[PDB]
Formats: sequence, structure tokens, C-alpha cells
Amino acid sequence: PLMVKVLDAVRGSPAINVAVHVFRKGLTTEEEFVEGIYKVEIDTKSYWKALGISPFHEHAEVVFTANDSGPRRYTIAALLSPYSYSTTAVVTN
Amino acid sequence: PLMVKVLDAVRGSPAINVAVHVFRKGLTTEEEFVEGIYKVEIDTKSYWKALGISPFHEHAEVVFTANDSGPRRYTIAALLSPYSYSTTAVVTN
Amino acid sequence: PLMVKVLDAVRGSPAINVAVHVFRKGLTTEEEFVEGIYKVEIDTKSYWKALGISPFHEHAEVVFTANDSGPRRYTIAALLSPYSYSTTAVVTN
Amino acid sequence: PLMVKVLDAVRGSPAINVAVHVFRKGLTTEEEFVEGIYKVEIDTKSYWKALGISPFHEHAEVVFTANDSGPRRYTIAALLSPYSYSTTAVVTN
Amino acid sequence: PLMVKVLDAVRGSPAINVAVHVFRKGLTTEEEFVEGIYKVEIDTKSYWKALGISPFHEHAEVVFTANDSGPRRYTIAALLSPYSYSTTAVVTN
Repeated sequence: PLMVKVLDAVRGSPAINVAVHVFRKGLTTEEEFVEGIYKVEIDTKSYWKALGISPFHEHAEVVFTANDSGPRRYTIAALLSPYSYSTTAVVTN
Repeated sequence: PLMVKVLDAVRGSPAINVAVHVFRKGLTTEEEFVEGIYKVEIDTKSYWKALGISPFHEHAEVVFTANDSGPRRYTIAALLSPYSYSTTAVVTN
Repeated sequence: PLMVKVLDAVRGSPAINVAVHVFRKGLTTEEEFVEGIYKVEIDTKSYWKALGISPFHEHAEVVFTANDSGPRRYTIAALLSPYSYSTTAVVTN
Repeated sequence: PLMVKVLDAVRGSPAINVAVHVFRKGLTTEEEFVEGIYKVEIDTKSYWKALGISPFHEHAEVVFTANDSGPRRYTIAALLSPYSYSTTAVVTN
Repeated sequence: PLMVKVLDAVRGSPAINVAVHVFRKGLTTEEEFVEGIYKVEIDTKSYWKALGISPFHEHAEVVFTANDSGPRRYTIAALLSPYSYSTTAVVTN
């Protein structure tokens, strides 16, 4: 037998985030997985990845430059954060 | 036997996010997976990926430049955040 | 037998984050895993990864430069933080 | 037998973070794992990783430079910190 | 038999962080592990890792330079710190 009980009875008004997982049993390889159920990515960067099998093999002249700059703003009040009977505000005077 | 019970009885007015998964049993390879059920991507960048098998193999002259700049703003009040009986506001005076 | 009981009875209005996992049994390899259920990535950078099998094999001339700069701001009030009967605010006078 | 009971009865309005895991039984290899259930990454950097099998094998001339600079600010009030019947604020006069 | 009871009865409004784990039984290798359940990484850097099998094997000329500098500020009020019936504030006059 295998029984899983989550949140059988609720009487009020809650704020919930539920994730239930029950299991019974060349260059990049991934198999038989679960990735990023409740996931947040903000300002994620990747430049070079898995270029090939034989890149720049013979007499390569490469100049690599990466500039991250400038005015960038990120304002968040609640992130993966449930609330109940509260007050949430973002004010920019 | 295999029984899974989630949120059998609800009496109020809640705010819920539910995700239930039950399982019974060349360059980039992925197989038999679950990816990004509740997923948020904001300002995600990727420049070079999986260029080929033999890229720039012989006598390549490459100049790579990546500039991230400028005025960019991201304002979010609630992200993956359920609420009940509350107040949410974004004000820009 | 295998029984798992989580949050059987609730009488108020709470704020919850629930994650339940029950299990019964070339270059980068990953198999049979669970990754990043409740995960937040902010300003994550990766430049070179898994370039290939034979990159820059013979007589390579490479100039690598990585500049991180500029005015960048990240303001967050609640991150993976549920609340109930409270006050949350982000104010920029 | 195997019984696990977590948070059977709740009478108030709490703020909770729950994670329950029950188990019954070339270059980088990982297998049969759980990684990053409640995980926060802020300003994480990686430059070179898993370049290949034979990179820069013969007569390589490499100039590597990594500059981290500039005005960058990160302001967070609550991180992985649930609260109840409280006051949370971020004020920038 | 194997019984585990955590937080059977709650009468007030607390702030909790719960993590329960019950178990019954080329270059970098990891297997059968649990890593980073409640984990925070701020300003974590890694430059070179797992370059390959035979990197820079013959007559390599390498100049490595790593500069960490610039005005960077990190301000956090509560980190992995739940609170109840309190006051939390970050003020920048």
C-alpha cells in the first residue's frame, strides 16, 4: 500500500502553494528527471554553451568581450510568497 | 494500491496553486522528463548555443562583442504569489 | 505499508508553501534526479560551458575579457517568504 | 510499516515553509540525487567550466581577464523568512 | 515500525521553517545525495573548474588575472529568519 494525504480539510481562506510528486518503480545528457517546478529566473545570462564537436580546431584567432552595464532596475514585492489578510504595495514617489 | 488525496474538502474562499504529478513504472540529448511546470523567465538571454558539429574549423577570425545596457525597468507586485482578502497595488507617482 | 500525512486539518487562514516528494523503489551527465523545486535565480551569469570535444586544439590565440559593471539595482520585499495578517511595502521616495 | 505525520492540526493563521522527502529502497557525473529544494542564488558567476576533452592542447596563447565592478545594489527585507502579524517595509528616502 | 511525528498540534500563529527527510534502506562524481535544502548563495564566484582531460598539455602560455572591485552593496534584514508579531524594516535615509 501507498497512501499520501495532503490538505484533507480546509475551513478558512488560506493562500497556498502546493507541489506533490509521488514516484513508484554527445556533450550534454539528461534523463529521467524533474526540473524547475516552482522556479523564477530574473536577469539570467549565458554566452557560450555546447559550441560543437570540433570548434576553432586549427589556428583560430578569437577576441571575446562581454559587457554588462547600463541602468537596469528590478522591483518586486512578493516572490513565491503567498499572503492572506495583508497589504502589499509598491510605491515610487 | 496507490492512492493520492489532495485538497479533499474546502469550506472557504482560498487562493491556491496546485501541481500534482503521480508516476508509476548529437550535442544535447534529453529524454523522459518534466520541465518547468510553474516557471517564470524575465530578461533571460542566450547568445551562442549548439553552433554545429564543425564550426570555425580552419583559420577562423572571430570578433565577439555583447553589450547589455540602456534604461530597462521591471516592476511586479505578486509573482507566483496567491493572495486572499488583501490589497495589492503598484503606484508610480 | 507507507503512509504520509501533511496538513490534514486547517482551521484558520494561513500562508503556506508545501513541497512533498515520496519515492519508493560525453561531457556532462545527469540521471534520475529532482532539481530546483522552489528555486530563485537573480543575476546569474555563465560565460563558457561545454565548448566541445576538441576546441582550440592547435595554435589557438584567444583574448578573453569579461566586464560586469553599470548601475543595476534589485529591490525585493519578500522572497520565498509567505505572510499572514501583516503589512508589506516597498517605498522609493 | 512507515508513517510520517507533519502538521496534522492547525488552529491559527501561521506562515509556514514545508519540505518533506520520504524515501524507501565523461567530465561531470551526477546520479540519484535531490538538489536545491528551497534555494536562492543572487549574483552567482561562473566563467569557465567543462571546456572539453582536449582544449588548448598544443601551443595555446591565452589571456584571461575577469573584471567585476560598477555600482550594483541588492536590498531584500525577508529572504526565506515567513512572518505573521508583523510589519515589513523597505524605504529609500 | 518507523514513526515520525513533527508539529502534530498548533494552536497559535507561528512562523516556521520545516524540513523533514526520512530514509529507509571522469573528474567529478557524486551519487545518492541530498544537497542544499534551505540554501542561500550571495556573491559566489568560480573562475576555472573541470577544464578537461588534457588542457594546455604542451607549451602553453597563459596569463590569468582576476579583479574583484567596484562599489557593491548587499543589505538584508532577515535571512532564513522567520518572525512573528514583530517589526522588520530597512531604511536608507
